[PDB]
Amino acid sequence: MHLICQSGDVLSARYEIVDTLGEGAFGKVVECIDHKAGGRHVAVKIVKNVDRYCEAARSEIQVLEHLNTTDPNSTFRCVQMLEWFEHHGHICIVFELLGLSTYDFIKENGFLPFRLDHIRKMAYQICKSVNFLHSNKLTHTDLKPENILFVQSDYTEAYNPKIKRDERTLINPDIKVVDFGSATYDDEHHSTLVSTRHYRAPEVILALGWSQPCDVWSIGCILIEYYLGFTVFPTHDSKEHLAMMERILGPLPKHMIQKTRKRKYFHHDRLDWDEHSSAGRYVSRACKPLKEFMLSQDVEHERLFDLIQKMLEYDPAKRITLREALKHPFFDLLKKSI
Ligand SMILES: CCOc1ccc2c(-c3ccnc(Nc4cc(OC)cc(C(F)(F)F)c4)n3)cnn2n1
Repeated sequence: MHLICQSGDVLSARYEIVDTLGEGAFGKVVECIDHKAGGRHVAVKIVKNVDRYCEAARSEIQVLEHLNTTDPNSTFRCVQMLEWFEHHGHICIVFELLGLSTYDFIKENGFLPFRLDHIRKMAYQICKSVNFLHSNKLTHTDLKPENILFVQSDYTEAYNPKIKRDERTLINPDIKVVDFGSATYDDEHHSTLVSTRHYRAPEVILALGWSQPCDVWSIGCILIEYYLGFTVFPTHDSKEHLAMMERILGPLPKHMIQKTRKRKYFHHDRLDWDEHSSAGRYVSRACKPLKEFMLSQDVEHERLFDLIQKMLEYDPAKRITLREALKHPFFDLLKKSI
């Protein structure tokens, strides 16, 4: 796909490529000048010409047509799709241009976490956006910091002596949600596997059936990452991930081990887990109870951790909904009267 385009090329007789914004297994996103919209800069996702990504792209176009007509002012912060077309047999989707992902920001900030005031604002907007999907019988299923994009990524920089780090701070942390190629309607077939290892809910790993609550799980994991700069589940292995969940959040509920067909993770009613193995020693060093990750015992940190704990409830029915999350005390500060 280096083959099919480059800087200076004009796509669909109107979109002049001026930059490549990023690349992925999924394809790439380029920045274009739209010569038929007064020179508006747009993002064009150019989809890898592979069955999986083609199918996801057609699905994304259908979901965004739905969300974007349902919410034409983008009150709920889903990215606006402008149109789509084909280029050398690749699907190309045109979006309003957004800045870099929250992942890429953290990376470019030397994996320093966001300060709590920005986490509060971003968390509220993510919950509100993803709650709009949940209001429209949709589950995103692949939420991650890479899929949350800043509207504008201008920042200030200052030495912080506390951590002896130069630190970037966004001027405006407003976000939009992207990547609707895995989004699943309530009445559609639910894939066995959904989500990216570090954000997968326990009911997904244990194949107990998933729906909107698996997005809540993902968002709790995203907020921990925002807070720390790193995932608290640093693994790609499902069984190790369960072992990390057990160290950070406590024992899996007996009713989830009882029901699961994923007997390969278990020995009787316990995780089939050797604490003394390489992976066992890594899990014991790397993981600890959730509240031990708090950087401050200040009440605003307790409030965030209270919300994260509710989002990381194992039972997906008990798990806080995003409608309830938007009412959580952590967001009181956002509701202080002007
Ligand atoms: C796994 C994630 O997949 C993505 C990722 C980004 C998108 C977009 C999008 C829509 C509007 N504006 C942008 N801007 C953008 C800006 C960047 O730096 C300034 C970097 C990137 C990137 F290429 F790395 F993704 C994108 N991206 C639409 N769909 N997706 N699907």
